[PDB]
Amino acid sequence: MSQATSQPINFQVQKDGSSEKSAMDDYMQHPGKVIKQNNKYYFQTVLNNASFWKEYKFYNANNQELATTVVNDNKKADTRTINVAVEPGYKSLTTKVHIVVPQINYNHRYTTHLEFEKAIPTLA
Ligand code: HEM
Repeated sequence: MSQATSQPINFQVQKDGSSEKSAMDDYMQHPGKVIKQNNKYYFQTVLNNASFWKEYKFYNANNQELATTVVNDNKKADTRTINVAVEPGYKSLTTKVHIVVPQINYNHRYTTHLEFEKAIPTLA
């Protein structure tokens, strides 16, 4: 027996070292989703142009690692739905991404910070 609850949560990805919107925000669907499944919380988000996202790690503001799983690597849509393990009360994630766009020889590693519109809630 398991139980799951979800609700939308919006967010903005911002540039390393500022609050300016990052280019990364344009490559993710909005809003995302908070899921609670058997008293574990996840932030679920969808990566657009998924083939460009070669690596993506998430951390909390204290540098703890946040396990990231892939729900659906949708090759037909070129999207990727991922779950990031979070805790209620988190307000922002640090992300470290490796983006590769082979046809323009673009191969970059970035740090950004993903700011939730409001802290991750407790769900019933
Ligand atoms: C998954 C796709 C992509 C992601 C996640 C992404 C993310 C980023 C990030 C995080 C930065 C650092 C500045 C910022 O935070 O906004 C950046 C820089 C940049 N990227 Fe990308 N990008 C993507 C695709 C592309 C593509 C397809 C191009 C085409 C050229 C591109 C061109 C650039 C340019 C021009 C900059 C800034 C260079 C400068 O500051 O002078 N990016 N990108």
